[PDB]
Amino acid sequence: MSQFFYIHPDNPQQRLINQAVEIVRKGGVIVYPTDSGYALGCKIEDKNAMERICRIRQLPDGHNFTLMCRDLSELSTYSFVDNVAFRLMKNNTPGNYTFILKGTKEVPRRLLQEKRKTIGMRVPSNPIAQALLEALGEPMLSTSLMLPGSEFTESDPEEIKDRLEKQVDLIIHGGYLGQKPTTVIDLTDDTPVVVREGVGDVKPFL
Repeated sequence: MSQFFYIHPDNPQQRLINQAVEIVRKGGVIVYPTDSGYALGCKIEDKNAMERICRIRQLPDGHNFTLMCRDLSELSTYSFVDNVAFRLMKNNTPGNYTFILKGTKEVPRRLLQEKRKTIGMRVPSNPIAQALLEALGEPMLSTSLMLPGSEFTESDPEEIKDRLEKQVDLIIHGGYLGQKPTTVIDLTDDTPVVVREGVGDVKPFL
């Protein structure tokens, strides 16, 4: 059965953050809070964990994975960022957005979209997610946690426990969040395209 941690969302207990990260380092799959709903996460190096997340997320065709990054610098290490993308993201981070970009060699081939070689880059703004990333030291392979065919993300940690405690290794209770997912912007070909309208304002990208 999945472990269940109650972590203060404003001032996360380092002890629990560290334990969560150790679970991730050992190849575990966790559910953690972000500024835009709950998300699934695991280390980028574990293929088995990736597969488990794919099934839980029911990742559709051509749908990108997400790399949860500490900041723009880390994002720029794992994806190819040109002038257009840099200027747009520097003024629209952190939180509320997932940016589709081409992944660099830092990213395992299996995590890149088969045809476009892309992956979603996302910098969370909430304390718990930031603490997890700081402790991990690198991006976390992730996906938003949402029900099949739903346009909404799961936001109730107790509901999440009831639904996935038999399928994940850790669930971090970080409060009751919003159910609106991130706004997804594809920044490739220097032509911003709105893939999904979520929390983030689409206007800066047109």
